[PDB]
Amino acid sequence: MLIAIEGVDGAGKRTLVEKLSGAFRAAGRSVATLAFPRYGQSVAADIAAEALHGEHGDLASSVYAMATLFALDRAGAVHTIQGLCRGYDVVILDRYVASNAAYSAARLHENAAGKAAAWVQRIEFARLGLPKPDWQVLLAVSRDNYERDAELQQRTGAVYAELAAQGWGGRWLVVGADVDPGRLAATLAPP
Amino acid sequence: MLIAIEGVDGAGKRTLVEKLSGAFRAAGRSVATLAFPRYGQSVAADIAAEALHGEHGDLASSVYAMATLFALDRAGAVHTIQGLCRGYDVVILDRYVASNAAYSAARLHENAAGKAAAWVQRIEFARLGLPKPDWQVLLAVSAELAGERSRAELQQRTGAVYAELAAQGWGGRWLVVGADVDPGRLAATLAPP
Ligand SMILES: CCC1NC2CC[C@@H](Cl)CN2C1C(=O)NCc1ccc(N2CCC(n3cc(C)c(=O)[nH]c3=O)CC2)cc1
Repeated sequence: MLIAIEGVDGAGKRTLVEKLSGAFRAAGRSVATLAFPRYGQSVAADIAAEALHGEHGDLASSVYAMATLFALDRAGAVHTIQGLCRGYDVVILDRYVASNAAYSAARLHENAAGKAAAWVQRIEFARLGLPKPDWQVLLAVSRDNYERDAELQQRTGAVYAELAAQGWGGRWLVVGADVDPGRLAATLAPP
Repeated sequence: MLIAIEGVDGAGKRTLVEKLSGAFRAAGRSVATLAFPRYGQSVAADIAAEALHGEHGDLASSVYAMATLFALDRAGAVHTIQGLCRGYDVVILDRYVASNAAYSAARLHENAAGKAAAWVQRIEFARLGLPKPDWQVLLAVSAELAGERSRAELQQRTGAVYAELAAQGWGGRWLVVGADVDPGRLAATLAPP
């Protein structure tokens, strides 16, 4: 089972990944985790992150350029994701493809029905063959240049809610910060 | 020996690569060639090509984004270049890193001493470790464009940056030649008997 944890920067996804992995292990499942972007592990991920801190000229000013770099990072991880899915009962991704749709749409002042989210679906799932997640979990809540942009994060949160409501990329579950990890594990993979 | 053929669009680099390969082979050297970008052979190059046809939203409007895609294509080709260099006496590249510096600088209305050309050198050679060429051959051509008599244009600016890159020895030794260059004499200069 492939589970993606999604939400805006500062939502607390890493903590939820840690707590959810512990709940799955308490239920007897083997778990692997993988975080995107793969900073330190791929050139595309490193350049993209650096661009959001102001490096690399005009790169960050292009929404589709940034989205393309994050997609190329994920493309280099296809074999890794497939390997983890064959070897372990549950694979939890800290951020996945929906992050690219949410931030790209929000930067362009688009909604989940706009061109950017559809472009991400086409390039990442259809063209690059990224494994489709069984669950996308939105951690809904009330430093690089995205994180400093309060309006951007607010718009991204709204796009995320729309993506979940429209079933973008697969089945979604929406949870809050107070979600109980044990019950969530039971919902995602009933005993 | 690793040789990169450089020049503006329409200069005739592919023809020069073919003629130089024949001259090296007539001189007893084995030759392999590789063209950049590797259109049709790498995801990065294919997305770049699509953006050059107007696809992918605002991707092409970022000079550094396009330069990054061409660098990522080349990064994925290091194993190939190293293999060709182990297998053949001469490896000739139809465009290489200097293309990225020239077109990036020209698009930004910069010269060879500007930020884009230094950034290309920093990322492609110093950071990604791409093989540095033994020779970069600039196929220089007339900058006159009959369509631009209304007036420099992108191609004209790129040609000027190229001339500066060659004069300053950017990335290594350069040789500047014209379309009428004799392939045998050029081969003898690049790899003396
Ligand atoms: C042969 C086709 C043409 N002949 C002429 C003659 C005159 C003009 Cl004005 C325009 N021309 C043509 C033209 O513009 N065709 C359209 C055209 C032609 C070529 C390009 N690329 C040029 C190289 C460039 N590049 C390459 C590498 C390896 C790199 O690392 N970095 C980089 O940036 C990519 C774009 C784009 C559009």
